[PDB]
Amino acid sequence: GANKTVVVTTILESPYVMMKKNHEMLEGNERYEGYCVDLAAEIAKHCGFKYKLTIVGDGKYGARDADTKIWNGMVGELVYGKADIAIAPLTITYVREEVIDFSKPFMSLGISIMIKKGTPIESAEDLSKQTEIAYGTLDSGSTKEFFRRSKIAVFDKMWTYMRSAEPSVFVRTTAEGVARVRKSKGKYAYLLESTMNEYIEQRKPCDTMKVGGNLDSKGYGIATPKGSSLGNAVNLAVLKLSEQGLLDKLKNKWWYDKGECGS
Amino acid sequence: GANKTVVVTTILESPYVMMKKNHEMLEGNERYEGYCVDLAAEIAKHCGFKYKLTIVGDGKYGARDADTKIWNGMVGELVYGKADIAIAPLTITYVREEVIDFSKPFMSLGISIMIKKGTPIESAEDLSKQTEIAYGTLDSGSTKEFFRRSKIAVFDKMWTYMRSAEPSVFVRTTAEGVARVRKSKGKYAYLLESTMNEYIEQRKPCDTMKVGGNLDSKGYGIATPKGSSLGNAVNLAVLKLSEQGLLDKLKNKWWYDKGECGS
Ligand SMILES: O=S1(=O)NCN(C2CC2)c2ccc(O)cc21
Ligand SMILES: O=S1(=O)NCN(C2CC2)c2ccc(O)cc21
Ligand SMILES: N[C@@H](CCC(=O)O)C(=O)O
Ligand SMILES: N[C@@H](CCC(=O)O)C(=O)O
Ligand SMILES: [Cl-]
Ligand SMILES: [Cl-]
Ligand SMILES: [Cl-]
Repeated sequence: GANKTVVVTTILESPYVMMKKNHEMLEGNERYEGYCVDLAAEIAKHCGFKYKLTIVGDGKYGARDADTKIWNGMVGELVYGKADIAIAPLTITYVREEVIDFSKPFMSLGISIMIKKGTPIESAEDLSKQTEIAYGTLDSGSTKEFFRRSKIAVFDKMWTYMRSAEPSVFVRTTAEGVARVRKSKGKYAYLLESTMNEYIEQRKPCDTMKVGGNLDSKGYGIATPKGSSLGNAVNLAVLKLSEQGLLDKLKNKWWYDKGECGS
Repeated sequence: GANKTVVVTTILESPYVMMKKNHEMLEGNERYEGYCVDLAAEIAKHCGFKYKLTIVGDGKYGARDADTKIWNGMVGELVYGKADIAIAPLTITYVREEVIDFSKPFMSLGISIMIKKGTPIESAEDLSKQTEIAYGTLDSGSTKEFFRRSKIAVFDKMWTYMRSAEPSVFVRTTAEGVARVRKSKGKYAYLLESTMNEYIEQRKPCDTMKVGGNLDSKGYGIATPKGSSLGNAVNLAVLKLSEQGLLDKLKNKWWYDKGECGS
């Protein structure tokens, strides 16, 4: 048929997608800025489509309900035909790859530990061997599923603690996890992706830091409904931008060029 | 060969694929050992196929002849139907993605610099600003094509030197590049992938090292002919091995430090 505007689902997560100054008087794509906003423009240019950025209604990345088997979040938007493509920090996983298509990765990450500066923790092993410092993850995302599914001893032990901790150690947004670290005087550590960890490390008031190596190795991919014709072009577009060095420049732009914690 | 046997093309490259001690009295797949040999056994187990490891005839990774547009190396064996799958340190690239299918990556790497210890080079920009130290890459692989195609200023400069330098700064195998670094009294630096660089750095005679950050970011993927029915299962197998932590275990095994260098 005729060309249609591509519906892009994404999520309000700094610095991938953020509300612009003066958004209250702006409309459409102009309301937003950030890494994924820039990336969407580049992909659309190379692929020759027009698009509309739409923030996912429930504010979630995507998990499948154990009983109803219904997908929520951005994954759900794709699975149920509400969006044509997701351009977001959406982690490539086995269970997701089974139900949606992913491009080759446009950014790499690993699960990591965020602490308030001075917290006596240097590794996940350290966390699992004490009880004074609480720790948790984001809901409805790939980090929580990693711990839940892990057969690796240290991570299984961490999940056994987190799943039953009271009050809840899980948070609904990355921002909530960051606040909890910042406000708990070193008694909360947050498990999150190294990308978001490194970003927060560069923001005022510069009171957090990433410690230890990453617990795993994966990446974000641009996602489409299974078998979507958009897939092939978008995938080549990611590899081209990668080869051209544009993805490296975009990360530098949003993470470090305007970092708030010094040069 | 035998019916229902998957033909695997691979390449002799330590520690991915190596001839076992006393291989001359062994036969078939048992002649070989290494990271990729272990990976092939794991992939074949998950996907349920029997397979035959074959070393690529011309000992090359894969490039397209500018004149004849003919692909050589492992890429060629996939394109012209000599093999069903490549399980090897074969780099995901834009130009290759256009002609073959790649799994999601099973290992990450970047282009990196290998120098003789003591060499006064700390970066790619350093190499480009001087002319006493020669430098080159492997023929018929992705590192050479990267420099040839690059519009990034420093890399374009390096390519302008390398393509015309004489005697040829290019080498036929990784071992030959490493040997040249070791014998040139510091007057040759080798551009190779960080994985191989890191492997060599830990082996006797302990006289090489990796310097600077990586020049780019990419990975190896398991490759199949375009539209192969094997693609989907192999891809899911890679993500499953990744999430089980088996790719990390395999890396730790074949990059295991026995302390040939230092403590
Ligand atoms: O999630 S993935 O596509 N497969 C697993 N791996 C690691 C290398 C094995 C990575 C690594 C980096 C990346 O950007 C994406 C992936
Ligand atoms: O070659 S790729 O599939 N696309 C480009 N990128 C980098 C993150 C943008 C990576 C990174 C790591 C990896 O293992 C594979 C790839
Ligand atoms: N990027 C993750 C969300 C963040 C996290 O789980 O730590 C996902 O796609 O689910
Ligand atoms: N992994 C490379 C070969 C080594 C190199 O080019 O440095 C390829 O697939 O072409
Ligand atoms: Cl429309
Ligand atoms: Cl021998
Ligand atoms: Cl010329």
